[PDB]
Amino acid sequence: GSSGSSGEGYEQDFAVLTAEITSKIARVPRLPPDEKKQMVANVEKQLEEARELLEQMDLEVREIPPQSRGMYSNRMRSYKQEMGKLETDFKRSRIASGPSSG
Repeated sequence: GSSGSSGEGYEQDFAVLTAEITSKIARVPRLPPDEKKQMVANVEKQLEEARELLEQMDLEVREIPPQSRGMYSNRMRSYKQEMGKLETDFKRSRIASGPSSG
């Protein structure tokens, strides 16, 4: 026998997600109608998947002490900002019907 798994962390994951997402979001307007359709959906998942994070992270940072909360807070604000934006830039990318200059 030889199996197991134990890895903690949220920001990291999320960060990766948001990133991987943002990128894909920037690719949405640069993807075909064959990969876009799915992509526009693939982001919908990675998004919601990160949505819960902000919830868990916030639902956690709460219990966190004022001696550790450090950074987490300054970040919490950042994430949210981005996250919410991701929900926008995402739709502002799938609304691209080609090159769409401007």
